[PDB]
Amino acid sequence: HWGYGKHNGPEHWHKDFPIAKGERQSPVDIDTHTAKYDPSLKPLSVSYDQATSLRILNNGHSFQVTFDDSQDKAVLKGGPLDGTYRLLQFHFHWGSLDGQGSEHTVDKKKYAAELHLVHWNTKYGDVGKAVQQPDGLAVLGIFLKVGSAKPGLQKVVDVLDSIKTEGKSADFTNFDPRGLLPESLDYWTYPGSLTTPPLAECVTWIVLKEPISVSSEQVLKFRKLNFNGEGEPEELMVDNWRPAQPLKNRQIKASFK
Ligand SMILES: COc1cc2c3c(ccc2cc1OS(N)(=O)=O)[C@@H]1CC[C@H](OS(N)(=O)=O)[C@@]1(C)C=C3
Ligand SMILES: [Zn+2]
Repeated sequence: HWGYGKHNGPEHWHKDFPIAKGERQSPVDIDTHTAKYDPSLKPLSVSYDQATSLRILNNGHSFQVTFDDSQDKAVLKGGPLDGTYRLLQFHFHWGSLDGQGSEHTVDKKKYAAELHLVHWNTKYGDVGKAVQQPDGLAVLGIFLKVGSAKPGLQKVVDVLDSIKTEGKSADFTNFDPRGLLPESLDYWTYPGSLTTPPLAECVTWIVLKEPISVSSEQVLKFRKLNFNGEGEPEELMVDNWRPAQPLKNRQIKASFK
């Protein structure tokens, strides 16, 4: 089964998922001098005041917080998007050292981690249908740098002991994802893919320019999770990021100058 190890990592994924070598794979390096400012792009509209978090889960490749997506409660609109996209989950990618961990890079700069807020287009009725469409998902990507602590992340950090190994989950209610956003919503956007199998080419990526800062003690606790299930040889969950893929026929747009 796929993973991030030497014998099952990203360089192997194309054997089971041949779309790994496709034309709109993610992540990419964002070349800030080649991205084009597009005045047609609109501000993002993030409406998370009514979000209902449900559960937090170690899925063996990351940890994720899931939300109730049965109604328009936490939605993303505007920017490059047509229509309304509902928040389903968020999860992170991070490194073994502070100089790596993000999936997207900016002028080849890697950040310590990257937060993905995954949303699906309500036109398609359920997330399984949306993954089959070129405009089915919108993922908001936020970089993490190491510095001052982020108070709104601490509730996540404190529960990670209870989901240390693959398949563990816990109730995780009343978590407000607004505490994870930077002050600015300036963004880059391009058409891309999921960065894990099945690598489907269904994602409008919206990558925020401004990182959030987290403390070294906060990111340390990510690195103590396990890829393995309980009672198996311990392997720390680190470096669960896919390296940058070829941009090919694509243009990255910026909402700012
Ligand atoms: C990082 O992993 C991501 C996985 C995503 C998935 C899905 C949607 C978004 C995902 C986003 C993921 O994050 S990431 N790194 O590209 O932003 C699936 C849609 C239907 C599918 O279910 S099925 N029956 O094929 O087992 C889902 C729920 C499975 C994975
Ligand atoms: Zn992700």
